[PDB]
Amino acid sequence: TEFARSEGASALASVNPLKTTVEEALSRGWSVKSGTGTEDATKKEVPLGVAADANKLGTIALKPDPADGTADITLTFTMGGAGPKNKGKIITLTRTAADGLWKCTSDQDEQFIPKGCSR
Repeated sequence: TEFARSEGASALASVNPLKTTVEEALSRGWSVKSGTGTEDATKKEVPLGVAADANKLGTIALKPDPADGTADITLTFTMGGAGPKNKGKIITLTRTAADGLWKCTSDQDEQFIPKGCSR
């Protein structure tokens, strides 16, 4: 009776908004850094603004950290808090630096991969 479908939707919903945060920083020539805090005008780094553990289904991570837009960026949701079907699975949002485009890939069982995401 585990909520495997809604778990995937909830995980994606915790990282999808961060794409906007990333694009806004890069549009100013600022970097993004993980975690919460204030914009650092010394290093020109914008925090993502979300705690790593905001969603108790798992953890949010940024690579590279910090990220300046000159290399591929990933936002991951690692589902360590999920039920048995999704525990240990990871949803990855990748921004390719060569084109500025985003894709969503997941290593979940294909039954549970959210809309817009591929293997």
